[PDB]
Amino acid sequence: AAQTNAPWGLARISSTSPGTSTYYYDESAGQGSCVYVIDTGIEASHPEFEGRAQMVKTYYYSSRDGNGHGTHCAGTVGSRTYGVAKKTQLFGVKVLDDNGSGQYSTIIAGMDFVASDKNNRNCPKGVVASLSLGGGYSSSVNSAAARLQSSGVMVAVAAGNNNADARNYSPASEPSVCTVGASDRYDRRSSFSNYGSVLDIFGPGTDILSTWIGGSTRSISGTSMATPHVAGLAAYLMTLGKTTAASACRYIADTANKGDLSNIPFGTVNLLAYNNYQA
Repeated sequence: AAQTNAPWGLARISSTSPGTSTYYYDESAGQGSCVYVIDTGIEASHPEFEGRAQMVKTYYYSSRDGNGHGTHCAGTVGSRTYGVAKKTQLFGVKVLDDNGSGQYSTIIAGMDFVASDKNNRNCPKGVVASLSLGGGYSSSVNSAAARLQSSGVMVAVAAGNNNADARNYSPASEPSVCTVGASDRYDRRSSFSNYGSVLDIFGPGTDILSTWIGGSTRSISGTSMATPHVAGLAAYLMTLGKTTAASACRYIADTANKGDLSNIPFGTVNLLAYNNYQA
């Protein structure tokens, strides 16, 4: 399949070169996989989700995404126009309030919720969780992310937007989950992206167009935007049978475009998520 005039990040993940405009992908498109978006919620009624999104848990008064961030990330995972895995099922877990903030105890609870809830869902191709959030180092947050991964969920987390070493941020610094940095459309490390030995992979994160609340769309930047590219890519590859939740991060690293990014400090992987699609 081919999507012409796609958002640059979708085109980038199906190309060995920057600057293309078509997103090439297998038509299976993540069908049969499930991605939990642990964030501010998802506006599931957005036409771009085509009935494939639903809220499953909220830690606040409402399940509504009153912010937009979670809807944007979910759109990059799996919306029709803006998504990597255009046929995946999306499940929203609202751990962040409508200002985009949340307490670590609540974020931890949301991770434990997914580890258990997935046992109640039909997700024959496997389960992914996208965590576009983080704060300072916390062993408890890292442990919760490790538990979620251990339970059989492919966990992708944002590296953080501090232009600093991700070792000092959580869940970014948890070694057993997939820690995602951000790149721009010219194959530079995004100026805000964290880096360091704990990064596994980079994905498109600067100027990413996706869904927003009120049935709208907008372009925003962050490692929060790179993370759902990788989560969607994992779901897509799991549906194809190329990998499993336990091995998806290493498979994505194995098959990434290598050495194409600039402004990568020595000791940080130079690996950009790539679907290796061949027509």
